[PDB]
Amino acid sequence: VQALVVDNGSGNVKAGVAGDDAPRSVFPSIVGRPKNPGIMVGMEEKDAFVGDEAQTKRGILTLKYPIEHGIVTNWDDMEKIWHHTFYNELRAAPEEHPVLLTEAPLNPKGNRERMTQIMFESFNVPAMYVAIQAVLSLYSSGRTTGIVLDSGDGVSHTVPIYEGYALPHAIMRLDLAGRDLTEYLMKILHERGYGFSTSAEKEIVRDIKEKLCYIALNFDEEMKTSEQSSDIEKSYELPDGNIITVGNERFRCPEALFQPSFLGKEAAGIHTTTFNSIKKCDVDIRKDLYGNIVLSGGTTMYEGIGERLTRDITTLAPSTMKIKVVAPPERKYSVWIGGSILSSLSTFQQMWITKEEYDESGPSIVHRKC
Amino acid sequence: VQALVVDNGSGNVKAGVAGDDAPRSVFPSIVGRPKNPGIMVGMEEKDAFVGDEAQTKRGILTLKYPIEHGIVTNWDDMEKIWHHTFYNELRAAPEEHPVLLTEAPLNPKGNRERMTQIMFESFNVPAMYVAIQAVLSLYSSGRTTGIVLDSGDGVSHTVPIYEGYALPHAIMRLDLAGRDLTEYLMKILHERGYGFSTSAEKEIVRDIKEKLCYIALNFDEEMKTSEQSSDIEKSYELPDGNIITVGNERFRCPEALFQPSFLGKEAAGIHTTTFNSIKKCDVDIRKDLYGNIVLSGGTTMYEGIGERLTRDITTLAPSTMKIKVVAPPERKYSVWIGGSILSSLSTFQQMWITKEEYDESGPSIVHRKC
Amino acid sequence: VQALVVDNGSGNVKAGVAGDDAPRSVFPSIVGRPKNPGIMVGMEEKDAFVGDEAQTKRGILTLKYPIEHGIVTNWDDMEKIWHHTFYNELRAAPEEHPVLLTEAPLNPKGNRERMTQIMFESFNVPAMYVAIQAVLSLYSSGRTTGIVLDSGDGVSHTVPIYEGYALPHAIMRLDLAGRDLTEYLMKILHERGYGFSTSAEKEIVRDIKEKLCYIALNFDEEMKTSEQSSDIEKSYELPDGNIITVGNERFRCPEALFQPSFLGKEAAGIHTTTFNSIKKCDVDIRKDLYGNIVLSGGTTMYEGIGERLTRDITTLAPSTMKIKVVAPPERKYSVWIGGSILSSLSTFQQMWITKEEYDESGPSIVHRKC
Amino acid sequence: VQALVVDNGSGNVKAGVAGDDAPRSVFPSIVGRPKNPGIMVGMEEKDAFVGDEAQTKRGILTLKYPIEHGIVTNWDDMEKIWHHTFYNELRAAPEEHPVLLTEAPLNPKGNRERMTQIMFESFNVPAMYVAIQAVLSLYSSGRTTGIVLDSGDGVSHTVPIYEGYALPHAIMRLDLAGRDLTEYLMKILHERGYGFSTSAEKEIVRDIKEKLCYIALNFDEEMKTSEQSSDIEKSYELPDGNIITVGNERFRCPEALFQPSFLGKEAAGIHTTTFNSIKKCDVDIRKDLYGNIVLSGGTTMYEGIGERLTRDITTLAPSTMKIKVVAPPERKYSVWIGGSILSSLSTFQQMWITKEEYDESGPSIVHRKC
Amino acid sequence: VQALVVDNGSGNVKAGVAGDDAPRSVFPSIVGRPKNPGIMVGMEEKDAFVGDEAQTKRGILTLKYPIEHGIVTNWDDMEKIWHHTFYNELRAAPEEHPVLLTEAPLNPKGNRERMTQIMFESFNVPAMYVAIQAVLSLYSSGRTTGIVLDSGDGVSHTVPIYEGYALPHAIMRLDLAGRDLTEYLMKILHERGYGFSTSAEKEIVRDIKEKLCYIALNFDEEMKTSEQSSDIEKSYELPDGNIITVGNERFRCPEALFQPSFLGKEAAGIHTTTFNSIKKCDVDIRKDLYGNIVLSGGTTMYEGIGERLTRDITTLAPSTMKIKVVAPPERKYSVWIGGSILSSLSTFQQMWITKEEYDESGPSIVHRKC
Ligand SMILES: C/C1=C\[C@H](C)C[C@H](C)OC(=O)C[C@H](c2ccc(O)cc2)NC(=O)[C@@H](Cc2c(Br)[nH]c3ccccc23)N(C)C(=O)[C@H](C)NC(=O)[C@@H](C)C1
Ligand SMILES: Nc1ncnc2c1ncn2[C@@H]1O[C@H](COP(=O)(O)OP(=O)(O)O)[C@@H](O)[C@H]1O
Ligand SMILES: Nc1ncnc2c1ncn2[C@@H]1O[C@H](COP(=O)(O)OP(=O)(O)O)[C@@H](O)[C@H]1O
Ligand SMILES: Nc1ncnc2c1ncn2[C@@H]1O[C@H](COP(=O)(O)OP(=O)(O)O)[C@@H](O)[C@H]1O
Ligand SMILES: Nc1ncnc2c1ncn2[C@@H]1O[C@H](COP(=O)(O)OP(=O)(O)O)[C@@H](O)[C@H]1O
Ligand SMILES: Nc1ncnc2c1ncn2[C@@H]1O[C@H](COP(=O)(O)OP(=O)(O)O)[C@@H](O)[C@H]1O
Ligand SMILES: [Mg+2]
Ligand SMILES: [Mg+2]
Ligand SMILES: [Mg+2]
Ligand SMILES: [Mg+2]
Ligand SMILES: [Mg+2]
Repeated sequence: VQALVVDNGSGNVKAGVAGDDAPRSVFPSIVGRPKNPGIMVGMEEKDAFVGDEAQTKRGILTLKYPIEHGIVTNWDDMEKIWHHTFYNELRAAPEEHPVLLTEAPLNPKGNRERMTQIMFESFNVPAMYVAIQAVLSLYSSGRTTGIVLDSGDGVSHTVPIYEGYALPHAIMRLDLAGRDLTEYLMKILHERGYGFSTSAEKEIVRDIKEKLCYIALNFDEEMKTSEQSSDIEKSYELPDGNIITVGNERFRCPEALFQPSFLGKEAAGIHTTTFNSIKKCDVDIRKDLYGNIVLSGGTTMYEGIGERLTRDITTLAPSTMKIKVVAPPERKYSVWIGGSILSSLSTFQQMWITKEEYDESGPSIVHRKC
Repeated sequence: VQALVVDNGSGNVKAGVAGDDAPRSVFPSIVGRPKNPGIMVGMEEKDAFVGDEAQTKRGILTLKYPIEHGIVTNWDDMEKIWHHTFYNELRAAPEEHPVLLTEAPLNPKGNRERMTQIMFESFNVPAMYVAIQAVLSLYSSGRTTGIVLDSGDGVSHTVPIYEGYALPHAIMRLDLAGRDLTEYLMKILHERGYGFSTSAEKEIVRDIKEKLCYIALNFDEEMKTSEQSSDIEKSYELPDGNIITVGNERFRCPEALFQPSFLGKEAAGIHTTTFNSIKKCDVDIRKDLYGNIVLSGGTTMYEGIGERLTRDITTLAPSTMKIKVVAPPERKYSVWIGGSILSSLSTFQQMWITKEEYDESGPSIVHRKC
Repeated sequence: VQALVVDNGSGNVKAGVAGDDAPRSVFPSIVGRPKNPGIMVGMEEKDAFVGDEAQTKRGILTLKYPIEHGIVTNWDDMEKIWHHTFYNELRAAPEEHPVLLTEAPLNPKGNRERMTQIMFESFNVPAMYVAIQAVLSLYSSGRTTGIVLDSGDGVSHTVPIYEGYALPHAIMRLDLAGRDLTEYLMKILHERGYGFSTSAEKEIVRDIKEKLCYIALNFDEEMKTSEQSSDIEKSYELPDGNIITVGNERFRCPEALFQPSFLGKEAAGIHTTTFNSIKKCDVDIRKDLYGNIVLSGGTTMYEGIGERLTRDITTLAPSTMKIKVVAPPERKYSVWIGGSILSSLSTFQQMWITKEEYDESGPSIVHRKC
Repeated sequence: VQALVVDNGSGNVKAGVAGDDAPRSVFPSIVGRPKNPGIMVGMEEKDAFVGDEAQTKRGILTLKYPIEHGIVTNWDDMEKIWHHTFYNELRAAPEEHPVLLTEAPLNPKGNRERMTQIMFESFNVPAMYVAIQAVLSLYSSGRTTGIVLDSGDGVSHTVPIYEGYALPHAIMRLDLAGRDLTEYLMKILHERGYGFSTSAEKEIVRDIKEKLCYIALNFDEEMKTSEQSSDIEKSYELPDGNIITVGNERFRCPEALFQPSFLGKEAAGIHTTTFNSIKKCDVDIRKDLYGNIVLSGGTTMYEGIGERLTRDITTLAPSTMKIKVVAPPERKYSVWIGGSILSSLSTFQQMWITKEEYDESGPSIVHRKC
Repeated sequence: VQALVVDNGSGNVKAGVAGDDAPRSVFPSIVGRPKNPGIMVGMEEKDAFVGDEAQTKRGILTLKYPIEHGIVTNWDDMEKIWHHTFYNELRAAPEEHPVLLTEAPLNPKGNRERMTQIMFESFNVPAMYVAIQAVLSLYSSGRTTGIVLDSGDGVSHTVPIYEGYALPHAIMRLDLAGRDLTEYLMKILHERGYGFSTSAEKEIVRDIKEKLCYIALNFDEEMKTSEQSSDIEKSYELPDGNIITVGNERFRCPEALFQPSFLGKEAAGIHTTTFNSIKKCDVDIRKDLYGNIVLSGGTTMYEGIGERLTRDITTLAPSTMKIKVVAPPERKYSVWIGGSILSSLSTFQQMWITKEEYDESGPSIVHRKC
């Protein structure tokens, strides 16, 4: 009767037991291995730190994110992360509860198969189910129709849905996300004379990004508006104590989402992946889709994304239709909350993958029940 | 179960058995050889005096320190010194106890290899271990994080550490120490008309240094404040009975630490070796390092070093951070006490270099277990 | 019709007028200030020596490199250096010729802006242009496609190019260079009992590095091959006349390039910055890039770098492709020669920044024409 | 336009007006006071004889050298000596000319301050300047680089210089000089049955020293070579008319310079003060220093010092370097001649201490202009 | 097992066999030759009288002291004296016992060499050794540290020693002694109308000196205190029976020791030879030396020497130190007693010069074993 909800992002792990309004444990997904040798006798090594503990001391550690673009690169690392979750933070047993793992649309079969296989074989779990992040956000928004476009560090989905039915041919993933905007925010931040070559320093960047970055209404405008610089430059204060001052970098760093040309990729921006994901949907549901666009996931937390996205689509799609982007407060957790509502539904209880069914049917069954 | 702790300095040897709060035998490391021929029949020659005995009669002897800048120049002399330690003062056997020898960071391999080799082959010892002085002081300070900057007659280390892990690339040694401040205090003391050309006389100087020397808050200030001389000149009274009076020499002798330009070396002073040793450490631990700086070793006993060092770093490093130099009472022994705490730890017992392991693995193994 | 080519390195300044096959003046970039006071009456002070003159007498001087990691730390010093170039060595006037200054990729805007500003305002120059070092080396190699990875004392670039087009997102700079391998060669050389604390002595080291250092094929092999030491130890003879003998230090000093772990930085080595700089390039040009890798800059002069780099990439990248590192003879000047060929091209004459255009458009225009 | 050069030695005063190739007046610095009462009526008392006059009649007088180890013991005596110089021998006025006084390195401030003070206040002089003897010898040698090691009766300097710059930390003074070799030549001469208890007799000794003393190539050799005595014993003929014969005393008297052990002092000999004064100089200038060693001052006039010093250093310093000791003819005056060349230089005229500047700035200014 | 101790003074010969507390034979060293011809038939001529016998009849004899200032002037005479010792008074054989001869510091080699040579060749002795008088007195005083300043008729030594080690450079001999105070006491005694031109009469003087002479506390005082003469004039009664009365001569005769100016020599007095002999000793032992000064030898027997010497040194040396002159009772024999204690020591037996070693090694060996 208690469903255990773990949504594995890239660069966050949000885990809380079902029925709560906000997740218990929110900690970045990081596996630190101390680079230099330990000296002081009596210290507890704990060879590989994990999660928040390992982001409290980042000066000693070489951090490796195990998830890059929503696809596990290194399993040992992830497995260790989950272990940290269930034991050190959720404080729930593996064998007692069913758990809900979350996954990205169009994600290689390898992640499903090997993900569950690692859940049943190494951990022991009674039942399991892995749902597309996008759709889960839609439960949270509590409405039955709309595009759900989320962007987490790894991946950015656009999954349209019409009145409860999902469109498998419309789904569209772009790879511009939080970690490409940080790994970009360095290439730009060099311009000012600052420079960050190291992992720990990359996370310092990520903080800069979260605090000081906004998205311009019209970028061509603001690039001119910054010639005369008054309140645009905000002073960020490092863990060091040195005082940085970031210029244009504030609004040209997050803009990479709308123009990927900057990052160098040939993909289309967010506005043309939303709009395009619609244009693949039949001409009859476009009304509802244009109406219900729901932002989700962290990367869209930037101040003023709603306005820019709306105006931009409106420019793209015919003027007759009203475009409304619903940007709910506390959307950073939308995927998780959707995990709660979903896992708490009385009819949903039929769909869990069962310890038995896995045992007899092999790990490949995951593909059939998703 | 009794660990024997010998910390070999340059110009002191502090030896006491583990578990004591202060070392049993503290005597300068000196090998006197009487220069003139002995006459009185029945006198006991004991050709080469050692330690305190040889500093009670310094008029007959030509003293030779066997350690110059923490690196053994002449082995026979040192070997003789240790011999004096274990037999005439510690009163412990060599073969009964394990002994802990202490060494300077970035110290030529020769001193490790040949040091142990002389411990196992000529003396017979069951087990042995040689630890960096800096880190040992940090156990004594009982805190797990901070810069430990010591200066003994030979050498001055800055070894930062963060939460039990040591940073091998940060370590920084400067060669300004007690013996360069005495050998300088002569070049200055000549200015007053006094002059000391001889070894014995050099030690007289060292006494002058210990008693009458303080470190100015702001040197440029005091050089002016001494134009009108009231209480600055203190009268020191020699073994001779003649009465010296030392002028500015009091505060411009120990200042050489902060400005090496005076001694002539091109190295940076103490404040820029501390601050620089930090700047090589990652931007994430700087908080803790700036906070926990621990003075250690004799040469920092000068009255008022804390204030000057703090203000000086604070001037160097960004003003936002609080700098606190912990100058514990009885820091002259910090390295030794750290020898006690360390050697008394239950987990440490695994690390000793074993008579066997040396016998089979050759003397080179020292480098692997330090 | 005569273009004046000055490529500002860190620790060298290579200046020669266009059309020559090798640069006229090659002298280290050093600003000496004599530390002690001058005595002999009638001597010509010339307060701050510069370049080769100041490396003929390094015993009196405290040397300060004005360029650290390709980014001017202290302008007065550099300005003085150039002055020394144009007047005392190139023997060309500033106002007569256009000059070509060279710069490092991803280099803070400050160096461009202030560099030209100092060229037009203090010196007077008719026209000016500042090109990325990497690309300039590629003209010299006379081929239109390849990675150009150079390492000068300050910086090491990897700038890929495909058939005349440059990839701005692929560029990758690492900070391991000649001066980190010298400043490291001390930390290691201490191990043998030698030690160099002073600037002048650092340059002595740099000589040791240039003459006696080679790069191992497989390092793990040679670390074993040195247990039995025959021809590995080479005897270097100081300006003093004392005879040093360097051990392993020969091949473990330059290896820091391939493993930065030694220096302590968390960056990837040279092989993974080359290989990684490729992996950011589209899958279609990889053929040409893997084929045409061009070593450049001084730091790669080490005997046997070609073999190690090739085998190492080959291990990294799929075996099907042939990797060929072109290591042209006289690659130390590749950047300069590229300065000659480039500045001598008939179409290039359109791109110079003009005295006028600077006067009206402010110093910021540099960013637009590079 | 005529500079007056007085170099105050211990046991000589060499005074001549600038521009001459050799000094006008050379007379020993001695203040005789007739011990017994005068009888013959009409004799001119002139209570205290001075200089050569007082060494023509030494039987009546008790001689007191006012300079002992280059530091004025008794001022009245010296003041009287100078007076004798300017009036009775130089025949120049005090008030007409600027005068150049000479002083020993590391000499107590008292001698500078009180020396000038006695020059401006009691004598009246327009301008004055006091230069280190060592450096002045170096002008005379006309070369810009080398160790200048002089030994006058009082003091023996080693002052290295590199290409016009002086090294203040290298300077090294030893106290073995002409007067310790005479006061020693008595302790040895007693061995033969001769003995000299009185001042006048001490000067007789000094003559013996000057005429009959040479320095052995290898002392241990000659101590054996004197067992069979042929030409080693030379017969000296006193003012008395009695005929002395001096044995080994010839070469073991001046050897005290190379071994101070004989005199009893703990200082190092001349060879280790030269060689050591080098070893304190940076490793870059050692070439030039080893090359240019310049003997100077009287005490080095001994026949065959060049050979012994050279071979001895060569034994000390690495064999690769050529050691050359330049022992110019007429080196007894080197300090003076250097006084001439220096005082005659057109740029030097700026440095004189001025009657005015002294009047306003107090006598302490001497320390600032030296 | 019986050591024969002969201490040859100038004007005494103190000979007694080892182990006695006071010497057996004490007789003046005099060789009388009767001047006039003998007449009475049957008288025993014994051409040259010696010692006490020759001082019982001094009217017939012309006395010649063979020792003048501790250096044998005439050998035949001395040889005869010893002969008188061993046969007529010690009553010991030459060949049976080893003998200890005593000598003055800084004494011409001639006296050592020829002294032993006369002991082994003419007399036959099994073993021999010749020790410095000063040091021997120090055994007698039974303390291991102090200045030993003795004055016998010939010579006055100051030989400092520190804790068993002797300082060869400190030794200092002055020639003011008993025989210069007698030969002076005549020049003064003439003043009163008495006069002694002849040898025998000189010895009468010496008696006057011994009995009636004291040393003033402050001489300038007493020269005034004698204007009113009460108890100062003491009446001495000659062998003649005539009654002398000596005036000031009492205290101005022995004062010549403290002021040699009177005798005419240029040497310093006793107080400045003690104090100066200290000042040549290192600044570290001065404490002990100032403390332990030991008077010795006859000439210091004068009533009240202790007080004057102490106050006088105290005036010379810094007031902080306590000066104590130990003037042991029966110090006239101190040198001899020291001969007993020394010769009776069990370890001393190794040092004797052996009949053999002399036979093979020639007489020169004496110099090596002293
Ligand atoms: C406390 C001491 C001494 C005294 C009791 C202290 C008092 C205070 O000195 C004086 O006032 C005397 C005078 C002096 C002369 C002039 C003057 O304006 C001030 C002082 N100074 C001298 O004669 C120098 C001579 C000297 C020799 Br050689 N080479 C040297 C090298 C450099 C400097 C000087 C010298 N001098 C006394 C010595 O070195 C002796 C060997 N010093 C000592 O070992 C100890 C006992 C130190
Ligand atoms: N308050 C914020 N403002 C701006 N960006 C943010 C903020 N919080 C997080 N981010 C960005 O979003 C990322 C977190 O996304 P997340 O919700 O974890 O996606 P996922 O759950 O799919 O990993 C962070 O790494 C950061 O780049
Ligand atoms: N009380 C004091 N005041 C000032 N300086 C001191 C004092 N005690 C010792 N020193 C200086 O410190 C030195 C002792 O340093 P030490 O603790 O022995 O270092 P190490 O143990 O590394 O040799 C002495 O030689 C002296 O120069
Ligand atoms: N012959 C050589 N062998 C090995 N290393 C060399 C050699 N010559 C130069 N170097 C290294 O390369 C550096 C010179 O690089 P340089 O070509 O000046 O780069 P930049 O022009 O970017 O400064 C030197 O400082 C030295 O460290
Ligand atoms: N011809 C000579 N041979 C040997 N020694 C000499 C000779 N002439 C002088 N001396 C020694 O050198 C001393 C003179 O040194 P001097 O040049 O006066 O030095 P300073 O000028 O510093 O006093 C003399 O006292 C004597 O001891
Ligand atoms: N009682 C005395 N009072 C004063 N002076 C004395 C006394 N006895 C001896 N002397 C002096 O001391 C001398 C004896 O000295 P002595 O002890 O023989 O010295 P040494 O043994 O070296 O010859 C005598 O010649 C005399 O001048
Ligand atoms: Mg997400
Ligand atoms: Mg220490
Ligand atoms: Mg370059
Ligand atoms: Mg001289
Ligand atoms: Mg005697």
